[PDB]
Amino acid sequence: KETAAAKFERQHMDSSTSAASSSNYCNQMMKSRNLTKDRCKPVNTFVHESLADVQAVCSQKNVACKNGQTNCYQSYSTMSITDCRETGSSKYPNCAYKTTQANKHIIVACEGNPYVPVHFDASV
Ligand SMILES: [Cl-]
Repeated sequence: KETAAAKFERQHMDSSTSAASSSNYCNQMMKSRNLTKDRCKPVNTFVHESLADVQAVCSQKNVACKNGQTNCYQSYSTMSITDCRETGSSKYPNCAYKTTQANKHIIVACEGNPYVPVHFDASV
């Protein structure tokens, strides 16, 4: 019974490093966050900012989510993030990922009391 908010943290927060420093980051991180247990999660973004900075996005620029709901928010500023996407050859359970480090806005869906990120929608 992971809360939605806890699952967001597990899948998307990496406040421990300022940036991915190697092309192996995603392989490493997708494994360790247990995102390849039953299947290779195809796409996943990690954010290298404080939890407070990411939660704060729920008070920033209100936008529509990909799914048409309107509980999404875009960060006013760029954030250090790392995009992880499964390579075309990748085959469970030898999950393999392309790592791309970047500085982009994040868009998250927020829910609850407290009103916190529960879904990563996109980076811009
Ligand atoms: Cl879910």
